[PDB]
Amino acid sequence: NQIDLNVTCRYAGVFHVEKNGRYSISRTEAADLCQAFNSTLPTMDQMKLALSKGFETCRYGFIEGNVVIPRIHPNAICAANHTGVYILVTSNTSHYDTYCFNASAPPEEDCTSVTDLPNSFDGPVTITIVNRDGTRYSKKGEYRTHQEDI
Ligand SMILES: C[C@@H]1CC(C)(C)C[C@H]1NCc1cc[nH]n1
Repeated sequence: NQIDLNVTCRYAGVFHVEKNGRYSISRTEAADLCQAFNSTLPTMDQMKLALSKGFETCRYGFIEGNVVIPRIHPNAICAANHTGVYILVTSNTSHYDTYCFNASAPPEEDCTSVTDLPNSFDGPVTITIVNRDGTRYSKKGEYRTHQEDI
């Protein structure tokens, strides 16, 4: 009973979370996961500001209302060379990574590591936060409030 959550730097409070190294989060699970980080799904305006401060990924993830990839530098294998907040338009499938927004984070780039899931609930799952630099924090808990996601 283990969940790995790989997290990124924050840019204007926005960050990316990938679960178990695969696209595996539903929209309901995404909202619960951001709530466990005392965060919310970013609005499109919050994501655009994060992009302007240096945020980009090569992964689809939920924001409020859409599934997107923020891109600064054109890359053929990330959002097909697009720049800006690329919005996924057509897909058969429902599981992606997520973005989260924490209003208390620094205004610009914050590339310090994340050392807690502060709003996780009591539960039996070993949840490990994994940073890009490999540093980890593990705790026993739960964050899902919908049964279809368990
Ligand atoms: C609860 C917040 C969620 C976060 C934005 C991922 C970080 C955390 N704030 C503490 C902190 C600041 C740098 N590392 N940890």
